[PDB]
Amino acid sequence: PVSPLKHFVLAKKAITAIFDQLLEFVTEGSHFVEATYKNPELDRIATEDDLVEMQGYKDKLSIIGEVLSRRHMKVAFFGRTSSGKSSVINAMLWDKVLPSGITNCFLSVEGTDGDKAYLMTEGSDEKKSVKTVNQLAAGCLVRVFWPKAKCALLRDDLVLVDSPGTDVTTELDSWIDKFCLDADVFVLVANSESTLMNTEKHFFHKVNERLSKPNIFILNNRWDASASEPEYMEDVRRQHMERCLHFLVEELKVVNALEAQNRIFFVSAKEVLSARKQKALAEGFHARLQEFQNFEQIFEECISQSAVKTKFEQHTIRAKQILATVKNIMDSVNLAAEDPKEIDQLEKIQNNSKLLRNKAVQLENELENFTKQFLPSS
Ligand SMILES: Nc1nc2c(ncn2[C@@H]2O[C@H](COP(=O)(O)OP(=O)(O)O)[C@@H](O)[C@H]2O)c(=O)[nH]1
Repeated sequence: PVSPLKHFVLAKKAITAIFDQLLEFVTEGSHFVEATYKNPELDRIATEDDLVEMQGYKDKLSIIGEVLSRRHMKVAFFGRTSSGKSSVINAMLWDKVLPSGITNCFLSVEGTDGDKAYLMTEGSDEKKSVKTVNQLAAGCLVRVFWPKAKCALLRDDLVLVDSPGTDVTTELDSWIDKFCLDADVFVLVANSESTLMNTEKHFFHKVNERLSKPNIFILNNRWDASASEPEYMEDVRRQHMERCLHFLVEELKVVNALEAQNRIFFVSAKEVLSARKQKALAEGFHARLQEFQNFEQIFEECISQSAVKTKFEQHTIRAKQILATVKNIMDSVNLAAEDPKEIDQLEKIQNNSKLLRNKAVQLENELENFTKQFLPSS
């Protein structure tokens, strides 16, 4: 019943809440070391470098919470010109959000809390209309926005990118790569009335090196075309599987023979879009639909968990470090303060420093709790 994308959205709210308290806490502590340092009748209870540190952490942490809020999961599709890239995309969003046929630039599909479908382009924030400007409009990206109220995936922080045929483009496999580098999952949409090409395999060889251990799915689309032929279907499947397994397991070495059974699917996007646009059959239609729904399930488990790790961990780590250093600073103020009536200013200094350090520990415990739920194995 429960979309595994929920995992990413929950992680996102935790780390955003934690960083909200971190900025609050470090602002509080920054005023304290400032007060202590600037107090004329104190010798060197808090130093100027104590203060430059805190202010630095202060300036950092605001913009950190400013980024994770915009953090989303990204899936990018590749394949030859009529393999069914946009159809797979439209099948996952239960609607014809993108049109088949052609263009030659990337198309992302985002969510809007807003209610009308629309389209933006590069360096212009004017909201052009969804599908009339579709035909018309060193890479090139146009961004489609569809109402989050019409698709769970877009509600749940997923962005889906369409790429131009890998057939028809070289200038290399490079601006493609710096459109992709954000991406948590790469889907190869292959035409199953055909055979896995080397122009498609080479692009993924590029991604394989430039990025460490990418998640890749192979969708053998158009599996209609091979329908009704139950034993012919079994033997064609075997050959596609043998070529796909080889690529993932022995060529890209990106996965082992077993988990690769969870990366290769035989699917008919057209059929799925139909039965889904339908909520107002050839042989094996339901079987096909179930395999597509298995892929979606497995894909969501994979992208949710992966994107939590590669988009939130290093901020978690960095926050632990910030908290560590600020404990050191509280520790040293408390210590310098232990070495008339000045005495009761220092003891009050000492009490507030301990207050602060125990706040640091409290926040440290939450970070550690976050890492337990969301970052195995802590
Ligand atoms: N028969 C059949 N046609 C399909 C299937 N998937 C896509 N198509 C058709 O193939 C053509 C090109 O598909 P499209 O989704 O635009 O592929 P793309 O251009 O690579 O994004 C369109 O006419 C689609 O309706 C399928 O599973 N079966």
